[PDB]
Formats: sequence, structure tokens, C-alpha cells
Amino acid sequence: ATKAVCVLKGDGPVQGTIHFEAKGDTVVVTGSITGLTEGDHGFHVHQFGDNTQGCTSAGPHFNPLSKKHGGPKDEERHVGDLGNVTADKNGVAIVDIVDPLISLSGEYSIIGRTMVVHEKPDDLGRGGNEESTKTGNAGSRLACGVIGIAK
Amino acid sequence: ATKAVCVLKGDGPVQGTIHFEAKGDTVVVTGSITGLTEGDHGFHVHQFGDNTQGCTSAGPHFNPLSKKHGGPKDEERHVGDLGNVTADKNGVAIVDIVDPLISLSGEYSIIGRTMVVHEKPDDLGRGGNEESTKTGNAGSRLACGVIGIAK
Ligand SMILES: [Cu+2]
Ligand SMILES: [Cu+2]
Ligand SMILES: [Zn+2]
Ligand SMILES: [Zn+2]
Repeated sequence: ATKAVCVLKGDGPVQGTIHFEAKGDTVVVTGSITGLTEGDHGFHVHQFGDNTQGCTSAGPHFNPLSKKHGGPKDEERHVGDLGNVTADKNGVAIVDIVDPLISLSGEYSIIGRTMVVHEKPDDLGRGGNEESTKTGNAGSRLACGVIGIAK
Repeated sequence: ATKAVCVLKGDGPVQGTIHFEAKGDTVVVTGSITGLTEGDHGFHVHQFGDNTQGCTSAGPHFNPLSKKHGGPKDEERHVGDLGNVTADKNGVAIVDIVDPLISLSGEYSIIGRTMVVHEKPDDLGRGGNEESTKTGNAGSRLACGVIGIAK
């Protein structure tokens, strides 16, 4: 696809709508999330578009290259690693990202996978431990959605 | 993918989990639905995995080859026309479909689009009006979900 979309729901106050658009070989991710506690939350494309167990069955991060966990800019990162999104004091987060690694077709295509917002900030793989190299220690999954074709 | 999955939700009693698997040049589609009234209900793949306005934003049937609506057997159908599932007296429909037209990859991939279960029976394009040739007069979209990649 050239355009896709994601509606984030959970069993909490955290809702959002994430928009995806293919520009050459980057994905412009745009949107907002509401209900967040102030500050950073990890923002990851997890592997499966599977909601049979809420956000739990989305699996780990989309990582077809078997890299370590990392931030959007690091060479060592999962493809699904889109780093942190920041909520203001009103709990709202404008999403604004241009990523050349995730995509909306071919392999690395995120279509039909799961966009997750996390309870905790992502330490971007740079942490005193080994969960850091897996999840960035972004903690729980607050809200998630299957990324579907929009246009 | 070679497997996908779909959680049917709406604002209603109706809910279901639909399982797709690539089997040779066919997709076998299995699962169950509940909450329905008895007898036949249309069961279609709609074009957009766009859940922003619930099932409404899914759009029309997946129809990349611009054919008029039909039943899954017809020369002339949409790729999304999987026909009817039948609810027994207890509101329960056991899904069991193998289709040669829909795919989990390539052109015709149904990953990222929407599975919809309708209010009324599809008429397979054999009503006598425009609504037959587009919709099957299947009625309102009771429950839908986005088709995601499954382990
Ligand atoms: Cu994550
Ligand atoms: Cu339909
Ligand atoms: Zn990661
Ligand atoms: Zn149709």
C-alpha cells in the first residue's frame, strides 16, 4: 500500500489514530494519541496483527533482520523501532516521524502488524541491563492496533 | 504472510475470530462467529483496513479488477465476496471457506483489509437492482475487523 492507518485501543484511557504514507522509501508516520501520562512512551511496531489476546499476542518487535533493540536512528535496531512519542501535560501526543526502515510494502512491510504505545519511555537499547536490548524497557502495552490499508 | 487472523468486533453482541491460512493456491478460512440472528449473513472482505469510523470506513468490497458483485463461485464477483455464513438457532456460525481468489500475499492479498459480517443474506448478485450488483443487499455491517499477520 501507499497509505495505511491504525486505531490504538486498549483497556485504558489511551486512544489514538496513526497515519502512514509512503514517500519514496520512507514512511511518514503522523497522528495523535490521547490519555498518556506526561512525557515519553515507547512506540514500536510489534510483529503480528493478532488481537485475540489484546496487545499481548502482537508478539515482540518486528525484527526481520535479527538486530538488537535500538532507536529510529541507530543502525542496530529492530525495523519496528520508532522510539519515543511525547505526551504533554494534557496527556496528548502528536506523532510525527519519517522513517526509512519500516515500509508499507514488500518485506519490512508493516501492513497487518501491530502498532504499540508503551507505558514507559524507551531507553533506546542503552540501558544497564538486557531487557533493554529487547524491549527498551518500555514496559506495558497501553494501547495497540492492527495497521490496515487506508488508500 | 501464510497465516492471518481477524477479530470481529462491532458495537453489538456479534463477535468472532477468523483464521486464514494459505493452502496451495487457496486460502482456507476457518473460525466461528456468535451474536447473529439465525440463517444467512453476508461475509465479505472490504477494501480498507480503516477502523476510524468503525465498520463504515472499511469501504466497499475488495474489488481490484472492477467486477460486479457475485457469489464466491461466480465468474463475476469481487475478490472480497466470500458469500454467506449461516447462524444456527443459537446465533452461532461455524466458518469454513476455501477460496481460490483471495490471497495472503501478492496482488489480491487480504492482509490489512477488513472482514465484515453483514446483517442479512448476500443475494449473490441475484436481486433485481443496483444494490444486488454491488452489495448483495447484505445490509448493515454488524461486526468487522482488520486482517492481521498471524504466527
Ligand atoms: Cu514495543
Ligand atoms: Cu460486504
Ligand atoms: Zn525494538
Ligand atoms: Zn461484493
